[PDB]
Amino acid sequence: ALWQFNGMIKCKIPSSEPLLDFNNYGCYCGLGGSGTPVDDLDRCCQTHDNCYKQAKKLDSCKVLVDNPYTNNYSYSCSNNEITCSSENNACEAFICNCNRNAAICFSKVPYNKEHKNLDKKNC
Amino acid sequence: ALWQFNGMIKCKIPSSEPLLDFNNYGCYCGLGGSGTPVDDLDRCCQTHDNCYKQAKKLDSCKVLVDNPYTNNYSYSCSNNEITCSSENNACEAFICNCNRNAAICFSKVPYNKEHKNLDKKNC
Ligand SMILES: [Ca+2]
Ligand SMILES: [Ca+2]
Repeated sequence: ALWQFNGMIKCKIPSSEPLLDFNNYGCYCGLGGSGTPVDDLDRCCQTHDNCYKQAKKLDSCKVLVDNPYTNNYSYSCSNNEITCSSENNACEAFICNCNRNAAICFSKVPYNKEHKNLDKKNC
Repeated sequence: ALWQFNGMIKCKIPSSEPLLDFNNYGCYCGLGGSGTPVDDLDRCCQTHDNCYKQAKKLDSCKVLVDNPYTNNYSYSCSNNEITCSSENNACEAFICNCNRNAAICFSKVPYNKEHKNLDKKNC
């Protein structure tokens, strides 16, 4: 799920190294997240975290071992659009949708360098 | 490359178990292939074998370990159409194209049970 989400984000933002640009941004983008999102990018991360939390409730996802970001699915990037594959079973397809949505949200919101590596001393 | 081609064929032929229906069909469909194709399905297999042979000449493919059918790429099946992903590097994208083409060829040609497990005693 993580490398596929990395690839999805580059599908939408071809200039980005997502694992570098969006990890540890604000309160939500990265491992965990808590507190009020600092901006709309952070709010895209918040929704993605909630999406993932939702996925873990599927008995389709519970049939698996992973850190949520290792539920590997199939998607294509074609002309900068993401298509989640009908080959994904239920869990993967749900995560595929979570990841497509966040990649698109990230491409539509402002990126604020101030919130990069934001001091967690109050999220 | 093999499980992705399996998935591609089911994308086009949703009633099929491709690893069962198309393996060891005619002279070409399966490991190797030699002789004159027995029918157009077999000719789709012949073209796919030649495609794979072509791929091995890419220095992009030579940078890898696999049996040709383990050059794993990314594609989506959506509404029974295959899209090879812009995330594939050169070798994978070439194999993705080989596999998409054969899956489509298979869906357009007659399937002849006579040629299933055809006696190789003259291909
Ligand atoms: Ca998070
Ligand atoms: Ca063959």
